[PDB]
Amino acid sequence: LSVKLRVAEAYPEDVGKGIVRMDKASRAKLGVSVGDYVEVKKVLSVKLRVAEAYPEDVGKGIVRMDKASRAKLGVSVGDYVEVKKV
Repeated sequence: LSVKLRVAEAYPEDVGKGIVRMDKASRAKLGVSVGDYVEVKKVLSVKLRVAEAYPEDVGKGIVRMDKASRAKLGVSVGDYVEVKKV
């Protein structure tokens, strides 16, 4: 019901959309559809909408999120976060 994925930066076109990009294997483990909310956690939590991974990122075990989201969580690029369906 929860997966751990490595934080990566958002593509500029995605900045400010409140989204997390993750690949189909990750969505399948969570049972989430594109557009559903997930909770992303280190110590604190943020809720972000699921979006599809870019082809180059598929299989890397990453979640792309923008700096506002990373700042709320106190996570750096490369840190793991827990992702869970809301």
